[PDB]
Amino acid sequence: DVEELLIPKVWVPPEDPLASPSRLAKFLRENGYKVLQPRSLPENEEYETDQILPDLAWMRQIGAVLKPTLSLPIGDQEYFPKYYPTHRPSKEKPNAYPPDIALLKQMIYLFLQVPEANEGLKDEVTLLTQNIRDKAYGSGTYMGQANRLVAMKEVATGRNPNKDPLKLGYTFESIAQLLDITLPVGPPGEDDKPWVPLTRVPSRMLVLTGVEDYLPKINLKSSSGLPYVGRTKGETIGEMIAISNQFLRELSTLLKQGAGTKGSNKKKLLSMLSDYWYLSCGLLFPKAERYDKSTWLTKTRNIWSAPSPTHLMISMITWPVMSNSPNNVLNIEGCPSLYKFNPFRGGLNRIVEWILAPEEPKALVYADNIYIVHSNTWYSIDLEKGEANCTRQHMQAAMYYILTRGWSDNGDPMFNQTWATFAMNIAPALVVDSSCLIMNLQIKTYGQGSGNAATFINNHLLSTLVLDQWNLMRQPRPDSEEFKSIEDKLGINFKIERSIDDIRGKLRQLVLLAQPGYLSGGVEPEQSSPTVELDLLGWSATYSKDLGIYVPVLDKERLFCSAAYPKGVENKSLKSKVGIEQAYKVVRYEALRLVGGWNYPLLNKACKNNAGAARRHLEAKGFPLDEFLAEWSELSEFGEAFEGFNIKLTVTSESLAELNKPVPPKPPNVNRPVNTGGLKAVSNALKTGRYRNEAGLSGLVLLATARSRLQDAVKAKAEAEKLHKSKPADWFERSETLSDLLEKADIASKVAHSALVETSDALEAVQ
Repeated sequence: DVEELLIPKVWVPPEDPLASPSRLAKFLRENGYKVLQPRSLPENEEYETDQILPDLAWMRQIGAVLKPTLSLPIGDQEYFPKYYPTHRPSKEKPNAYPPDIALLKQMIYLFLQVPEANEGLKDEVTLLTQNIRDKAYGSGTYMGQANRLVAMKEVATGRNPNKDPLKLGYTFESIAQLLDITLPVGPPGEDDKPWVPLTRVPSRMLVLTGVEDYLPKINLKSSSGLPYVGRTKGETIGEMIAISNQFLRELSTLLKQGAGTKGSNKKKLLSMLSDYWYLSCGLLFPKAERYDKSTWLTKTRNIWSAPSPTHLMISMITWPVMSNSPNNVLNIEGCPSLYKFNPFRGGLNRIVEWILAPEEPKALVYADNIYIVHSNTWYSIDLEKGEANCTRQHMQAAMYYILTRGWSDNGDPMFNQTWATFAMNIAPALVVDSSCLIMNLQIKTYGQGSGNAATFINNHLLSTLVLDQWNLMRQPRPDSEEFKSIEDKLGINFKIERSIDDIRGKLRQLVLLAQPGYLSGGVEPEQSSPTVELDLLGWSATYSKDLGIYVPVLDKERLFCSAAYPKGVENKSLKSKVGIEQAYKVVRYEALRLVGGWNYPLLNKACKNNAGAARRHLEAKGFPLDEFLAEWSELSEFGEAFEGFNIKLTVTSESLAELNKPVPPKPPNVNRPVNTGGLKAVSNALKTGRYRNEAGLSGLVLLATARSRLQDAVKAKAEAEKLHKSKPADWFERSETLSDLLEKADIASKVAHSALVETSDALEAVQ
């Protein structure tokens, strides 16, 4: 037979068959994937900072890491850009991210010390093992990325091709009134201060008084992207700002001229977009996760690393609005959103209480996830490669929404026409159905790019549509022929990831069968306390006897899958305060417990022991552990859930109860009056075809900008303005009304070649 081991041998990854661009080129062409005709980009050249950004010069001598001299894509000579991502591990280097053998051995050890039997304990060893066998953590393979690319093309154009929602009866506004429920939005900013709108360039987002930061913050470690392949966002802060200025300043210039001379500016404008083509192209970053070994060459998740200039600008539209809008099911009646939901602090109990309430059918939404309860069954729905289902217009509808009820006070627009054109006609062309750079090949991107600029909102909209159509055919059961045919109408794919039958029952019985543990007695668990595996944003439910409520345990399969292959540290930082690693381990094992390990006897104890081991080790070695664990959230792969809490990594009986103590939800912030009705109402009321333009002036302003020529943007606001005046209430009528005034002023774009289609072609000039 086959040689079988307790501690499985080192895995030697397969040889990656698409190692070089010559083979990768063949693969895509062979699979009917579009390869673009390679655009070229000016070489980057040294420029004094006290010139291009004169307002942010003193901010060096007193993030803000500035650079005495910037580097801008303005060179005399040109190049074709390359991006060659490292795939850890490989044949040549198989030890990059090893499995947690020490955790396994320890669990096995701790199991053997148990006097007799118990399969429930052994089941932990079995599971943790089966993972180390079946899975491998790493970057995957080009074969894997490329195969995932074709996978997405086959979603977006193959079985059930994507659909323009505007051609399906939906409209900027009808979608916007849907999003009104599923994603409530306030005025931009956070907790100080307010009132700065989209009437100034990125440079001006750092105002002096008596220095305030209004620049949408982003992590200074990720890949910068075009035009600076091989550099980080922190090494290119000033360059990211400078390029954005140049781009926006040049746009206002060409918009503030318009026609004048036979609209010969059209050629100057399609020139400017072709100049800035690199904004439309993002690096194909192979996402490092725990992959199945068998599908090591067939499935690798792709990240679309958007050009930091595109990012800065797209996020300027969304980030200040989305950030200070924490409105969800937890604080608005009828709201189905889970945005900014956090299960600790009382969070999970409330959704579990929401499920238990007799009302049904009901839905819950977060980006590409739809949770539905129907006929007493929990349903976990995802969209097939959410992000590939997105059309260019799906986003411009979302971009509409954010502006109309995020950057508008009571109907009045608070944004330039420059920004209005960028958001409605430019941004979505840069980001959806655009392009990516894998190796030296410039290949098409199908739909939206996974984890690029403003990805959450567009997916959220996509689900909002699925839900809408769900409401229209009288809320069918997710696994019925009817709920499936929703994808045939909308051109959005979705599978049922998981379904729990008799959901209310099983949740109730969690209270009866709760075994003693950290949150049910204040004792180290001898036996695994039962849970309902909701996978609610990756969380499962268990009842704490000590707290008298449901508390979150990280999904069983996610937990062990993580425990098996711990992530890496990327940059070694060579810090070395004797412990770098040892200390990290502490974080590894304590965080594992904290999320959910605390509820799995062996895994808990095993993690505790190994944590204590490293802790005892570093105490003697001298290392200042306490100071290292200050900002631990930033270090662990689970930190995001523990952010804003400033909580010590201890995992005692207290800390789990203090982490889980019910604290009244944060008060809602809604721009317009708060809707207490629900999505069922809005869906039906909207099918009659009669709905009031709740966006006021701004709505019409954007309706014109989209429906007319790119250059005639200032004329489009002027027209719509005159329109708003003439009244003598409904949107379908007002729509045609304004439209006529676009044909009357002869600035309306000719059918099937909208400004969006014009700016998209202009982004791939080649010649």
